[PDB]
Amino acid sequence: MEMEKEFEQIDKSGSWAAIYQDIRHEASDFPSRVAKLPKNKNRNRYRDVSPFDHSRIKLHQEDNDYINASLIKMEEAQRSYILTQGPLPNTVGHFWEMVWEQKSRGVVMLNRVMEKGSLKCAQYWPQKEEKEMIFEDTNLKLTLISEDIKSYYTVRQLELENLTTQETREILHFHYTTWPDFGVPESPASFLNFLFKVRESGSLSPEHGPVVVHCSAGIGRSGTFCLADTCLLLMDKRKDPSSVDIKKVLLEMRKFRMGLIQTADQLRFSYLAVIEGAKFIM
Ligand SMILES: c1cnc(Oc2ccc(-c3cc[nH]n3)cc2)nc1
Repeated sequence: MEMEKEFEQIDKSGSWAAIYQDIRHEASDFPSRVAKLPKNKNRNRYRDVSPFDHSRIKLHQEDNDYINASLIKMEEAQRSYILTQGPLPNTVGHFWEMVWEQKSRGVVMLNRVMEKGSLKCAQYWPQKEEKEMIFEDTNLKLTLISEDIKSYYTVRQLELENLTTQETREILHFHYTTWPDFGVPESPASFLNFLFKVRESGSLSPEHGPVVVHCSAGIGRSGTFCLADTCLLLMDKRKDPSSVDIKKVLLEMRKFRMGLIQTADQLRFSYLAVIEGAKFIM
């Protein structure tokens, strides 16, 4: 079926939970043996969110190459993404090592450091220009260059220096700061505006490594971001845009990382965002 009228049909019939459970039943199951090794327990935020072995990002290190991160490669759309968990106190150095090694330009953050009165990820970037951060385990330095605070999000320019080689690179940090503590946003308009800002920066483009996108677990809000981006790109590429099937795209993405889209409300919100974004395109 088309998207906008499939949508009304699920609203009127109140069957979003049944649609979402079908997805969960059909989703791929692949091994995640490296994630579950005992030496990697303190590298995982949640015991039930792990990268598949076949798509995990490897750190370029001979001691321990593990990080909870997955490469989502979308072949028809010609977009790739790295989805990862919010860094832990003992993995902040690994996080920036990955950014360096994978040649990423942009980092997309979809959570606040504290939500619901608990810590959802580490404070892994500097807050003041004059107070830079040094990660000694991976030999990197990170400096805040500038910061632009808007009503729904904040953009930061960062400098990442590899202290072994004295090379430097400019990283863009795109921080969506207004996703509610419970549920999903009432309108997709600010989330779509945010996506377009990321696009406009070049951070999604083939001349760079894959964007790094995270929330707390790196599957819910993160899955919403890449699912919408990919669907909109396909609607621009194809002769028949009504042939884009959001459930089929989601299942393709779940071949690369488990659990993408965590609730039926996130599924419905993803539909809404794609429907509204297609118009604005023309
Ligand atoms: C340079 C300096 N310090 C570090 O390590 C840590 C950084 C932040 C936290 C933290 C505290 C509450 N939320 N996040 C923990 C450890 N890494 C590089």
